[PDB]
Amino acid sequence: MGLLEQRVALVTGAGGGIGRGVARSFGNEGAAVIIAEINESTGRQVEQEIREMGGRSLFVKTDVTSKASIEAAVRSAVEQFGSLDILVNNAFVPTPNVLLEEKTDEMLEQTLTTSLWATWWAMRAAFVPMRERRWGRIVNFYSIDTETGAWLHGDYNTAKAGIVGLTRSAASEWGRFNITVNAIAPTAMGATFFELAAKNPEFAERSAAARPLGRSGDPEQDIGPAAVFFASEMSRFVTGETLHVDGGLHLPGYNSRPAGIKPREY
Amino acid sequence: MGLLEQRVALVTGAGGGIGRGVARSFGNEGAAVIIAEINESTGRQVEQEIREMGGRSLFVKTDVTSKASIEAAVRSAVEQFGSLDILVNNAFVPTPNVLLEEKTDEMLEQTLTTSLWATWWAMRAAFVPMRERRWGRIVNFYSIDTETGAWLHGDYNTAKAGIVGLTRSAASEWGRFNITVNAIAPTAMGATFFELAAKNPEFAERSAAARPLGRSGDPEQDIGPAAVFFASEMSRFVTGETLHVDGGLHLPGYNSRPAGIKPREY
Amino acid sequence: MGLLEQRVALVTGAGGGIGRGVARSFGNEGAAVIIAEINESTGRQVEQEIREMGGRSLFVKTDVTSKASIEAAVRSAVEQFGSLDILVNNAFVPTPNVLLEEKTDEMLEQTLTTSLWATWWAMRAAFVPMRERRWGRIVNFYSIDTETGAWLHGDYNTAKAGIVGLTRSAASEWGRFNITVNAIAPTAMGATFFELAAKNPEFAERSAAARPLGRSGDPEQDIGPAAVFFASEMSRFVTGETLHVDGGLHLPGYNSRPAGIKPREY
Amino acid sequence: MGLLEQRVALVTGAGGGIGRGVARSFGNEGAAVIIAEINESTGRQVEQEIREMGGRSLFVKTDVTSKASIEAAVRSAVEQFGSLDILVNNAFVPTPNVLLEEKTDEMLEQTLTTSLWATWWAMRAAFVPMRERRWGRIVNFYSIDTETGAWLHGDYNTAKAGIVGLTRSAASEWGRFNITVNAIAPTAMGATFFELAAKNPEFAERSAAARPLGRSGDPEQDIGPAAVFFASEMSRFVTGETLHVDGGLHLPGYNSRPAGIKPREY
Ligand SMILES: NC(=O)c1ccc[n+]([C@@H]2O[C@H](COP(=O)([O-])OP(=O)(O)OC[C@H]3O[C@@H](n4cnc5c(N)ncnc54)[C@H](O)[C@@H]3O)[C@@H](O)[C@H]2O)c1
Ligand SMILES: NC(=O)c1ccc[n+]([C@@H]2O[C@H](COP(=O)([O-])OP(=O)(O)OC[C@H]3O[C@@H](n4cnc5c(N)ncnc54)[C@H](O)[C@@H]3O)[C@@H](O)[C@H]2O)c1
Ligand SMILES: NC(=O)c1ccc[n+]([C@@H]2O[C@H](COP(=O)([O-])OP(=O)(O)OC[C@H]3O[C@@H](n4cnc5c(N)ncnc54)[C@H](O)[C@@H]3O)[C@@H](O)[C@H]2O)c1
Ligand SMILES: NC(=O)c1ccc[n+]([C@@H]2O[C@H](COP(=O)([O-])OP(=O)(O)OC[C@H]3O[C@@H](n4cnc5c(N)ncnc54)[C@H](O)[C@@H]3O)[C@@H](O)[C@H]2O)c1
Ligand SMILES: [Cl-]
Ligand SMILES: [Cl-]
Ligand SMILES: [Cl-]
Ligand SMILES: [Cl-]
Repeated sequence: MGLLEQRVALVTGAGGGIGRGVARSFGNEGAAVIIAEINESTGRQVEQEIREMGGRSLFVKTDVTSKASIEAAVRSAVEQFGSLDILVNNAFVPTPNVLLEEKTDEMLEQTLTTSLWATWWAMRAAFVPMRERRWGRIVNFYSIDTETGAWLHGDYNTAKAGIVGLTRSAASEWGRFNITVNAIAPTAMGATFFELAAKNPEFAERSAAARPLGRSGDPEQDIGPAAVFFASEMSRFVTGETLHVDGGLHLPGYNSRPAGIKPREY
Repeated sequence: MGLLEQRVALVTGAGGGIGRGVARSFGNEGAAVIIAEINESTGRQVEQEIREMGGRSLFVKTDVTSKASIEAAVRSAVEQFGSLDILVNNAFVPTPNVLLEEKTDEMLEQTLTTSLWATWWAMRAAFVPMRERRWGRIVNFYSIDTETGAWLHGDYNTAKAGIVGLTRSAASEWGRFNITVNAIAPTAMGATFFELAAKNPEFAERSAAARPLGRSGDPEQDIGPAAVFFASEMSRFVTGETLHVDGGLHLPGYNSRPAGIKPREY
Repeated sequence: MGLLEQRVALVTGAGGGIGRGVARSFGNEGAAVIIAEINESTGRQVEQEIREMGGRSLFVKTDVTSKASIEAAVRSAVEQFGSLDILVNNAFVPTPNVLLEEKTDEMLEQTLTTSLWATWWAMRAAFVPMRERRWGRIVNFYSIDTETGAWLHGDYNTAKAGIVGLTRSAASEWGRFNITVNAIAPTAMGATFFELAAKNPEFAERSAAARPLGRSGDPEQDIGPAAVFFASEMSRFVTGETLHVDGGLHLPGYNSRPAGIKPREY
Repeated sequence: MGLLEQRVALVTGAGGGIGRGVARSFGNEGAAVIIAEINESTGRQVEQEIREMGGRSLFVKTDVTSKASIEAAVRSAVEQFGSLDILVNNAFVPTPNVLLEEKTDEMLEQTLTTSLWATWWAMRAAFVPMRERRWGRIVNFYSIDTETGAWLHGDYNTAKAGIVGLTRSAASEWGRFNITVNAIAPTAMGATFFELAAKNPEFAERSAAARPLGRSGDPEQDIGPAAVFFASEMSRFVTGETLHVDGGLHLPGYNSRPAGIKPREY
């Protein structure tokens, strides 16, 4: 049997990258998948892809910077498929890669909204049907950058670290309802990867060689199954955890100092 | 020879609790201490305490929810004493201790403002004189609650987790200017401690027994010297770290489930 | 399809407890399971249980305190079933629960042998067939006690912490052969649990209530699937990780100070 | 007033490298320093340097692979200076830098003896006078390699990870006597550094540039003061902690794959 049969999942930002890989992976395991995506073109594409592969899916245009929009997508999951068993908080909006003192307050506010507030709003909305059914899986996304303090990502590192604190808090409190809450730090060939690869011909080589498994991540084949684990009965005794799904990159780390910045100015 | 001679420090929320203990410890090590405190009465009391003990201090009324007020306090430090070598981000405002699904968006916004934004604004303001002088020490405060996901503190846990991500980011980037950035997770007999002790006669004894060193922390004698370490040349090769200053409490943890909550409702 | 079809697993100490639960889980996912167990009676029992459920299994008497016995068990897996794709280092022997200064050198030697050396020897023996096929999954077991410094377990805590260092080293180096290496910190109802439950009639209910999910772990249903994840293609991009499979216990921790010990003696 | 006045410290392997830097730092803070070192020439050199600088010192020929030799040095500290308040377990013996599958059992046994057993024996011997006086500081040394799984160091990574488990165990239990136990992960220009620098002309510059503070560590000026912190009243409320003293290297990590090893062979 598929690992997610008779379950309903909502994946934010599922039109592309890791969210698309997770949504397709979920569809192949029997889940009804809500594609909660702001891009109507790519959201409907993934909806149709899951259906063509024999799965159940529904695109709901969703802007995770709006609490009302998130609540409406959660209501659609429950109304159209009968439950919302699985929540994946994946959507991401980049800010310019600039040094910390060059980041603006507007960048930090935008990143807090699209990462942290989006996760807060979706978790609290999904909590209601999960609590009623005494079964839930919440899969949040953070980043290895929160642990390395990666250069140029100061606002992102701050918001995604906040997501870890929220993950642990909900895991602690909501386990009494058989709702588990965990966070994945993935790396994969998503939109950022292809942007970096287009600008630097040696980027992909160095990125693959940077990690113990010596290769870059595929969203569906490499990240998908880890989300399935955390969305299924297989992780029924796991809550409050962080897991790196990154080819082992978390072991060596990576030095992200930009080329034009001297290591020592004192 | 005091460990902070000829250095200037700004401590937010230094009118009481841990901030007061840190400020007094800094004064005894020869630093000029700006008491960046919103409560005029307690802020002036600590300024005078440091002076009466032979140190240098200046109370500067500061509201860390206002970027302009923080920036004005940083200018006051440089104008009055010639530099701002050391920044301690300590100020705290509580929200109601309620279950995560009962926290309001307003509570999370307030906690993000008083903890995370306050730290962000003060770090970037203090960065300007620190960069120019190629010497800086930033000491942020987070909490063991971010690691246990402590019940009833979901907003606090989220914001203080963000502080850790911000600490690592600035440590990574600003080391090129000999600015170090570290975070302390303290426990001590502050305002929260005495409130809890007043409602529960056995609280203080159980709190001391909960940890390996078997006693409760004194702000000035137990937290103060850890702050002095991270504000001095002793920590000149330490950056991006988290240190628990808690009698060892981080080892056993603590179970924070409220008495009236059934551990299993499924 | 079963998640481990056409794969061969060797589980040390699989005659009882978590090892038995993992071996039965593996058999139900299509793996041929070598029961590498020192107790012939329980080892054969588990072999026969897996066969009666429609799986493939072979009991091989193995003493993990002997390098030659481990090497022979690895040869038995390859000779009988054609490969050795999955290694689970689970076997355990207790030492007396005594204060750290009362542990003997002999106790530390014994625990280093049964935990650390057993894992070292088995990993290096299994490496040969895994490298040959460029596919391997190694699952090591450590303990939350290594992170809390649990009282009375000082030798165990030391050896199991060593396991984490060895896990990360092999993950770092052997990823180039598509061998992944991860460690689980489980809690479940094994031999120790039932010993404690027999000596204390309220132990089970207190142990279940100590964690966010509010229930004790079943070896097969709660730990089994986490081992399956780390033994399968689902974890193909995960290596060098530690995962707590414990109902969330790692969040609150637990205070293990014995009842008769005064918390403060100074 | 020195931070270690009227205290007595025993530093293993204090004839050179970090041990020598810590011993000299301790002497300048007023401690009587026992140089527990196997090299008579360098041990006596460091003894004379501390005495020439106005400090108190005694070289005791000590081989940390021998429990009796460790016990004799502890007895000499108590007899000759009246106490043994501070223990620093620093000694190190290298094994060949070879791939994990090429390490021998003899190498793991040797590293377990010189790192782990030496620490176990010295901790339990120093415990006796520390407990009697209800005051103790134990400073153990582990390594960032335990966290990155650094290539070619598999035996060292395993033993030093064990040190962390032992550190947490003793912190948990021995705090009741006001004995704290902490572990530092340092990097500095010790014997290994100068060997690497001599074999590669660009090693030192690249090693300095690999970390946020952009410079390599000096044993006395950079590591010494962190050991003083953990050996003094300043850390009286800190126990069971790990602290990186490495210029921030723990943030980016480092990729230790050897030049001639393929990142991917599958
Ligand atoms: N790709 C990596 O290597 C990597 C590394 C670390 C962390 N992550 C994290 O994994 C998750 C996915 O990363 P990715 O690389 O696949 O991203 P991506 O850029 O490839 O896709 C992001 C998706 O989110 C959609 N989206 C943007 N704004 C939205 C909004 N308001 N509302 C709803 N949807 C919106 C986008 O249209 C897009 O489909 C993110 O949380 C990311 O931070 C990824
Ligand atoms: N005391 C503990 O056990 C403990 C535990 C974990 C974390 N912490 C953290 O340590 C730090 C201090 O804790 P505490 O218990 O001593 O707090 P406290 O409540 O005793 O003191 C807080 C100080 O902050 C001042 N303040 C409040 N709002 C302010 C504002 N806008 N602007 C300027 N000043 C303001 C207050 O007037 C007060 O003087 C906090 O960051 C706290 O989160 C403390
Ligand atoms: N059960 C828990 O809560 C828990 C908690 C933390 C860690 N662990 C770890 O999980 C693993 C299993 O724990 P468990 O509680 O199921 O143990 P258990 O005591 O129930 O089973 C141990 C098995 O190991 C076998 N064995 C003993 N010595 C052996 C030897 N030389 N050679 C081969 N087999 C031998 C035993 O005969 C037995 O079948 C262990 O590594 C343990 O340290 C368990
Ligand atoms: N230097 C670094 O960058 C670094 C990095 C990570 C960890 N460490 C750790 O810090 C500590 C010191 O490192 P280092 O580079 O200064 O080492 P080092 O090689 O420079 O000095 C080692 C000292 O130990 C002495 N010694 C060797 N065997 C001994 C024995 N049986 N008994 C007593 N003394 C003995 C040596 O004679 C020497 O004086 C070690 O524990 C090391 O693992 C250092
Ligand atoms: Cl990748
Ligand atoms: Cl306290
Ligand atoms: Cl359990
Ligand atoms: Cl260095």
